[PDB]
Amino acid sequence: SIDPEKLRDQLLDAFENKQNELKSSKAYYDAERRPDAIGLAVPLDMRKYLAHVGYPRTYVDAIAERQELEGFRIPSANGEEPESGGENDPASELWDWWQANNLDIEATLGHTDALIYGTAYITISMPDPEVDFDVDPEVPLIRVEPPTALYAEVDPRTRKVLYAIRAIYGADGNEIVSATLYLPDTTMTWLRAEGEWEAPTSTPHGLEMVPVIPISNRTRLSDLYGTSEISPELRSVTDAAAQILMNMQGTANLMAIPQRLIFGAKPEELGINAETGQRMFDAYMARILAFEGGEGAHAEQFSAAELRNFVDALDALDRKAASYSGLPPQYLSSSSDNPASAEAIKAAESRLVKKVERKNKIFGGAWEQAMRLAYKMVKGGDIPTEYYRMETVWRDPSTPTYAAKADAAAKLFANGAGLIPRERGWVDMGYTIVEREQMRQWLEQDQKQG
Amino acid sequence: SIDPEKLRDQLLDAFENKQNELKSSKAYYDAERRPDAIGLAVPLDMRKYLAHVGYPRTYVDAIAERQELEGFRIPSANGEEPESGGENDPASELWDWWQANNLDIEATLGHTDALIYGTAYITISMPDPEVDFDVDPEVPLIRVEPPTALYAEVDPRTRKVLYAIRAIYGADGNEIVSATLYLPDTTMTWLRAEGEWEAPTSTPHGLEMVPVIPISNRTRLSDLYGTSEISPELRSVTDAAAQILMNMQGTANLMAIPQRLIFGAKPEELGINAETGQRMFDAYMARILAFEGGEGAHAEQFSAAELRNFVDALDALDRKAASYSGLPPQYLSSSSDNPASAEAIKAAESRLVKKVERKNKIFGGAWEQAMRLAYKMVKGGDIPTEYYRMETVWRDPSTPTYAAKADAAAKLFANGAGLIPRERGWVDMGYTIVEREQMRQWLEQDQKQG
Repeated sequence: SIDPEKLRDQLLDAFENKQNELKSSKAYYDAERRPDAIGLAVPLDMRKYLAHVGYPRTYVDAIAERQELEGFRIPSANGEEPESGGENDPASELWDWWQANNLDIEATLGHTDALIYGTAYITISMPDPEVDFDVDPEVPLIRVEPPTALYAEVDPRTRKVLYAIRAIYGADGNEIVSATLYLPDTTMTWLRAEGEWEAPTSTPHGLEMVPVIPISNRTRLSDLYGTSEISPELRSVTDAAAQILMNMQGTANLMAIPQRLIFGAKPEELGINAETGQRMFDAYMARILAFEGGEGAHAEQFSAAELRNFVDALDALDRKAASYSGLPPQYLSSSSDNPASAEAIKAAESRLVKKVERKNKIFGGAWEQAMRLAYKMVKGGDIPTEYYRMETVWRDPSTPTYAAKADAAAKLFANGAGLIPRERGWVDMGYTIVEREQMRQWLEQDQKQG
Repeated sequence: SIDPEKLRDQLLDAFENKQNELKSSKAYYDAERRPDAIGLAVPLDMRKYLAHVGYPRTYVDAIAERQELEGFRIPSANGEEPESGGENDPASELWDWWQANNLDIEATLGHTDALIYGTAYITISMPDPEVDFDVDPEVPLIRVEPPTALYAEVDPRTRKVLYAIRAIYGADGNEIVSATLYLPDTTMTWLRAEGEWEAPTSTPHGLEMVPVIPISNRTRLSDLYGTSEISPELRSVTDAAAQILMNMQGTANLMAIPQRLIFGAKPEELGINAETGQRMFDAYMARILAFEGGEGAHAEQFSAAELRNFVDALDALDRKAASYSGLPPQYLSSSSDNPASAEAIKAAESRLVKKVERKNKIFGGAWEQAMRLAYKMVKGGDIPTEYYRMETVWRDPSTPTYAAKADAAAKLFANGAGLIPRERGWVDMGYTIVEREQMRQWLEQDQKQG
């Protein structure tokens, strides 16, 4: 119905309006100047010496470091045969496209934008040799694109995308040097700045749906568009701690030392120079100053401020930042304690592990959906019914304690007489789908040795 | 389209514009003087005694020295799919070029500058023996160059380099000795023979793409181009700690001792030499001074400054430097504990280890491109479709704890009756791609000898 020329112009307006929200979350992950971070006690000329607090970056890194996809799996046809070669396992096609795109860089990279901004988009397409030279022509060209360069409109009635715009600025400026529109029928692209456009380079595609899938950091039902992981709790302790670091630093300049005073001595009796208000005197160690009586003069001093009075509040905000984030206490350094044993580690990181397992559960939904669109685009025919029941398989988020699992798996398997089959011991040791498959071949070769 | 003789001068202007930014990040790693590091309480003449803080250098080195590439892995042709054929293969040719170029030396330098500045560049060509180089003429000349010497302009639409300029300076006089331009179908080079350029020498190439690959430190997708590893968190803590060290040192020179005063005594009564304002007295141990003074005459003193008032702020900033960097608390000397089990090491290193594993895939994604362009440079034909699916294999960045792995891999293998094939036990023990092949030969000799 609506003209693509008019859809482009309204979607670029909506995309530009979103950039007023995203600049807020960016300014916590990159420590840009926040008015609320400036410590109030330091005088106006010293306020150029900003302090910065790394809690938001530390929290988003400590999630995104743990997330890694290790395969897909799909229910087999009747007869239950789990894998095959020559005539391939259908899940190994999806992993071939994952490797051929380098999504093992781009997805784990784009998951940080999904945590920072609350959303990021997966774009599905076929390659064409007019644009690029270093992709396999048989493989669907899948990319991840951030909300600072793509926008999509979602129908709250049915949760699908209606249409989306991908809009890219040039030369570190604000010239919108290209824009692309996605529709259920088609996509169009323009190749110069706004008010100066080329003709729309355009193509059809075979889907009933827009080839843009949102990865979204949704935490509940409601929450339809996803929400930033850097929560108001973690923002408010980051801003609070930055003020304490500025006031402590300001105190270390003006006031972490006594101020010495003399009362009753006349400036001309001390020999103060009239033009400058100063008297120089030699100040090597053990000199004794001797003064005239000054009509009952005496010396006294203002106290130093004790900097511990700020540090014993900084250690309280390092208990809050740990408590809100659920990181291990040694990540914030909230105390001088470290896990002594494998069970002490699994205890200490239990919050961060269950946080990451829930992020793997949520972001896995976007990746299986993007793989269904990629199959439906490449293979052209309607989707085989088992692809509606596929699973993403992810690495165990916990720290890789090897020896504690090695003696456990050896006790369970007991040289083949034990409780579990061989390949169960391999997945309990945490070997990936591609490593387990490779070990079936080395094991078959070892069964020929003597 | 554009004249190369004019394109050179446009890119040399853009390169010297970039050099104005890079020196900001360099000043923190080289520990050069910064205005923000100068502690404000120190008197103007005494401010020459700069204190330099090593957190940025400690962080960037602790990341860069944990990385090491150990081979390239390419998926083998279907139906017989080993790690190697006992013969020349895709993994071995790319590793032979890696060794023949000494990239196992020079990539560790390139990864340091890629962390300091946020980028470096990998360049590819065939060697020209007319230059009298000491290199094997059969291998491609693959070599890395820093952003202080090579600059490349990049396409926002598909992220490829359009063109790049390399410029070489003779001395701190900032005169260019040579410039080199890389274009999609040729290189070109000029020498500044006497104040001005000689006529250029071109060299064409068979690639559709510029033979310069940016190895860049992209932490997030909304970084369209790579950013410095020395984050604003670490800059602001490095400068904060330098001000405390300056003020503490000036306090030790001026106030770590009390200042001694006498009031109500005439200078001429004490016998001050009026020409110099001073009086020597014998200051040997236990002698008692006696004064006539009775005009309310008394001794008194200003206190010392407590130097620990600053040290109590130094260790607070060291806990922030540890918290923002994610190094083991040992590296900032900040813990009272020190880990003493192989499990407690895996606990304390965990946030450094998974930060290095994040860099390994981000930099690995650039090294595979340099190897695909090098293959197309040497073999001339378009690349075999398996090379789009290659993986860089990196040595594990954790502290190695050999005995705790030998106790585990031996129990899993159980003299061949156990859970895993022999070569998996070698991969888990951490023997590299090259060491595993050498062991297959020793194992055959041991098996033949009996």
